[PDB]
Amino acid sequence: WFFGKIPRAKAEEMLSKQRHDGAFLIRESESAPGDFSLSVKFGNDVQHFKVLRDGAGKYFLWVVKFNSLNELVDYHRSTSVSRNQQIFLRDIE
Amino acid sequence: WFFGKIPRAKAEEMLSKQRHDGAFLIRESESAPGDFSLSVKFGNDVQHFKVLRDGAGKYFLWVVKFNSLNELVDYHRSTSVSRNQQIFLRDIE
Repeated sequence: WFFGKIPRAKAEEMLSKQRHDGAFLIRESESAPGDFSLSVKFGNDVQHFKVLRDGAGKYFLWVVKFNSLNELVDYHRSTSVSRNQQIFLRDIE
Repeated sequence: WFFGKIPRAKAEEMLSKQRHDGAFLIRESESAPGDFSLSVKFGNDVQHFKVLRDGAGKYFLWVVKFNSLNELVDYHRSTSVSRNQQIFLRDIE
């Protein structure tokens, strides 16, 4: 799935002819040095997602973080508070 | 659900008597200044999760990040690459 530094338009060309939603490639972005981009076919067009990096060197596309404790709590009523177990928050009685 | 700076043991005391898995409170940690802890009843005991913060001031409990592009790609075969749409990666044919 890794296509090196192929032009963005060529990635769109290849993916547009793909039959299945989700057909994808990783390419090296012509924008900023050292960047990676994920191009994916979805429906009638091709979408591009920047591969992000953090200070530790890790990769990610998107992460969920919260502007308030209240939003963290409400989010974890339906997503587990633990990576290793399914634990969902319920109000104290 | 916010109980201020109540002792950890008192949080365990209250939550242990709760009937439902997921009963919870947020308290201010007696460990490091300005810290928050989430205490949750689950099964026979009470688990404690540090509320983490990032440089932007946001809160989170856990985030998913990757040590390699290969792990990012494989993870997003089953979790959407987009926060706003359900897009899952499929190999090119």
